[PDB]
Amino acid sequence: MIEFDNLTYLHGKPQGTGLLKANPEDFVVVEDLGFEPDGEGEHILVRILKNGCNTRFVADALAKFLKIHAREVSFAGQKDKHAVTEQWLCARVPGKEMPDLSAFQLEGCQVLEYARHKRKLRLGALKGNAFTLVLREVSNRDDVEQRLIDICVKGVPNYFGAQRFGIGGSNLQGAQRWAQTNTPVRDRNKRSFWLSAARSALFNQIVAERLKKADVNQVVDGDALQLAGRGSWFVATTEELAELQRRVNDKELMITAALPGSGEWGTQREALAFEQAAVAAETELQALLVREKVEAARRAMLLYPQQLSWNWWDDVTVEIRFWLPAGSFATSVVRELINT
Repeated sequence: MIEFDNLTYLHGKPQGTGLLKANPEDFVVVEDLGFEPDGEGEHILVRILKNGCNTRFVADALAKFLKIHAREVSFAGQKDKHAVTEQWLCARVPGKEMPDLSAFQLEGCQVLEYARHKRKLRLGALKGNAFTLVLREVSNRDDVEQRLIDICVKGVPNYFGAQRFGIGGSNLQGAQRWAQTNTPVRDRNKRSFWLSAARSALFNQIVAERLKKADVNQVVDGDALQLAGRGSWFVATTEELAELQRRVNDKELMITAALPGSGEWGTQREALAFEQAAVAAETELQALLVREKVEAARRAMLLYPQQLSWNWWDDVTVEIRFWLPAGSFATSVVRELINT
């Protein structure tokens, strides 16, 4: 299987280096939920700002504070710990008059808002995130500048960031070992982290292979094209290629790569044959996803950062900002700018 650092580049491997997350303030993330609190219900939405903590370390703190089950504290996603991130949490609390979250104190954390909500926070159920990053000690300003310019137009591969595979890659390792046996996984949490790592590694490999073609953004018969900013996708056909290619070039449609799983992958004919061949050796991982009933899905191959702007503080320091949809990583953007 293609290792993360060997994943193909769209713009080619950078010709310079730089420091990422030298300090928490150098990496700012603001979650974009997409909806407002219901204002009522058995749950309590809590918007927080943390500096050096992980969504779990804060979800547990909010758990002990409310003296509730650490499992009743949901969230849309897990923001990096080595950064200043703002995100929403959600705790299922009895009809008892909402607690005093203003009292909830924690080093590096800070409550900003809270209100009653009907349901919990489904993981991945958000619109996107806003990032503000500072790259320090950039060795090749000219290279980064040109790459930033080229990305506004062409985008970058929508690879799953490394944190998707756990520290040291433990999540992918776990998935691989479990696939070599049939011992049921008791821990539902680990089950989720491993299944996710498995399907995410496969998606990355397919994208890495597709990027080896002369024209990566060329639509072929059987491709599964997804409407920009939506889940809906449909299959391309020979007679429609010309018209479909025009919409892909205009960024109205995104060519997708498969997220292997049970059921049909989505692509057909030529596109499907390509996707199957790209991960043909990963029979065990595929069998695991299928048996655990993880439905196959589609994911945009490319990623176009929205509102991409930047400013150079000096010849070796640049601040960059952009908005990414749910499931996309800032590291996938930085990967194409510098070598860290």
